[PDB]
Amino acid sequence: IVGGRRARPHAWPFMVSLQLRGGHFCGATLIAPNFVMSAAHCVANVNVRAVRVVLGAHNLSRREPTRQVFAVQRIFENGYDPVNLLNDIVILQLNGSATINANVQVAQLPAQGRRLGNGVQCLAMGWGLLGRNRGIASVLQELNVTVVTSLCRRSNVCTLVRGRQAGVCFGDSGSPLVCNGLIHGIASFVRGGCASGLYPDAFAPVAQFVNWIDSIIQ
Ligand SMILES: *[C@@H]1O[C@H](CO[C@@H]2O[C@@H](C)[C@@H](O)[C@@H](O)[C@@H]2O)[C@@H](O[C@@H]2O[C@H](CO)[C@@H](O)[C@H](O)[C@H]2NC(C)=O)[C@H](O)[C@H]1NC(C)=O
Ligand SMILES: CC1=C(C#N)[C@@H](c2ccc(C#N)cc2S(C)(=O)=O)NC(=O)N1c1cccc(C(F)(F)F)c1
Ligand SMILES: *[C@@H]1O[C@H](CO[C@@H]2O[C@@H](C)[C@@H](O)[C@@H](O)[C@@H]2O)[C@@H](O)[C@H](O)[C@H]1NC(C)=O
Repeated sequence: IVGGRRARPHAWPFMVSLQLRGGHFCGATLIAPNFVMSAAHCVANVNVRAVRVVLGAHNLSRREPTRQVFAVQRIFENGYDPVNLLNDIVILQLNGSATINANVQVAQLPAQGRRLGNGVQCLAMGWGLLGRNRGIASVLQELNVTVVTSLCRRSNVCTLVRGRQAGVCFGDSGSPLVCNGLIHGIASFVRGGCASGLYPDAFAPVAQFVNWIDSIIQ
């Protein structure tokens, strides 16, 4: 996240860190005790048997007793088409269920088909890069963005921070975009690189996929 701030610890208890060989590589969102969702680009060429799904995290450079760690039992995909920037969404089935508590909670989703208009206020977040020469988050970052339709396909929800250079970056892939308390996005791609100040950021449009998500989580 470029131009963000620290989340208060555990403010977003559905936020997930996907890790390999102890390193964070993408965000995800807890959508049932035993399912997460993320971006398909996050898992395309990954070794999934080795992915660790880390719930209840805040500061990744710390040992944190609030964490719960799962493996991926299987993945569900839905026609990911990267060249056309379509269906950038995967669900990972965990090898058990999370214990729900203060730090680990299942997110809420919009209705199938809900579109958000221009100007809707949302929050992005993640443990990605902080931008050119400013390192990487330890602590989960968050960022106020605004929904925009200009320079955005209908197959995305796009957001923009007007008047300053801010947005999602590498490592924020797969993280939720929360709008009116619901997960309307999954961080998918950037245009003009991170925080161009020119092009909106693009998220996989979760509301286009709720039927598919429900078909898996019930
Ligand atoms: C910046 O964002 C916060 C949080 O946004 C709200 O909560 C997110 C998780 C998501 O649901 C967003 O769509 C929501 O907008 C804003 O805080 C809200 O501010 C209003 C009063 O302005 C208040 O009644 C709410 O309780 C606040 N919600 C929370 C969780 O704090 C904040 O206003 C945004 N700021 C700007 C300048 O855009
Ligand atoms: C991490 C990343 C890529 C990969 N792999 C890549 C990409 C992302 C999504 C999609 C789709 N749909 C396709 C690609 S690509 C370049 O075809 O492989 N393009 C892209 O911009 N990024 C990327 C970089 C910075 C932030 C983000 C995100 F998700 F946070 F928005 C994504
Ligand atoms: C579920 O998986 C947990 C984590 O397994 C560990 O991480 C995976 C990715 C591999 O790296 C593996 O070697 C590790 O064991 C376990 O600690 C946990 O008990 C498992 N839960 C089950 C089977 O219910």
